Amino acid sequence: HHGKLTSDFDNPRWIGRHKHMFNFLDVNHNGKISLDEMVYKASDIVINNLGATPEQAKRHKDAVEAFFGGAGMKYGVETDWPAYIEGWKKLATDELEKYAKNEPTLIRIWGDALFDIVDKDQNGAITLDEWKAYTKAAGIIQSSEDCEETFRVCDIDESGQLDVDEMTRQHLGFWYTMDPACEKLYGGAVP
Ligand SMILES: O=C1N2C=C(c3ccc(O)cc3)N=C(Cc3ccccc3)C2=N[C@@]1(Cc1ccc(C(F)(F)F)cc1)OO
Repeated sequence: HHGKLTSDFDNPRWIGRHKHMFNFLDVNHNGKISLDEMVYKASDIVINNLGATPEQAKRHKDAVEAFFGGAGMKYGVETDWPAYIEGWKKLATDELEKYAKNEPTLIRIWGDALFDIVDKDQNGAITLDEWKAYTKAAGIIQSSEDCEETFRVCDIDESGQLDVDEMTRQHLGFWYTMDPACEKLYGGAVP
């Protein structure tokens, strides 16, 4: 056993995982979010908190734009919760096809662009401090204990590096397939 290629869209925990993220993204409790806000947030984090160059920020923005665009979000459009989770079925389906065709997934392309900013050595592997810095700036994780759970789930020691390759596997299983080996990837921060 090496992974999982089947979706699990009727699992209430898959829906609730993305409901948690929709609420985390819906910072003004409008019940709706826009692609404008998603790409603003992405560039706000990497430029203003993580010291990214304009070129790095552009690469990272294009990756985030394509990712939420793959879930049906568009510029100038407010996406409510039912439109969001329905669009995420399409995003997860299109990603699993690329995954199964051994094509670079949208989540992998996002990871490359992000690791080039977060990793000071820029070889595609991040330290535990670098993962704490990214997730706490984004807010997806608040406590350092949850950041350590990421290293436990990726079977990397806390003193080691986290590569895009192992992270992509866990993220595909955490967001797309409900892979039981990827549970607790964000500790207690994300159901
Ligand atoms: O994957 C991730 N994220 C996933 C989600 C998310 C949002 C909504 C939703 O419904 C489901 C998930 N949000 C965020 C937070 C966010 C949202 C908007 C703008 C800026 C930040 C997020 N940051 C990520 C970045 C990342 C991507 C790829 C890889 C890999 F593995 F490829 F190398 C590792 C890490 O860190 O984990």
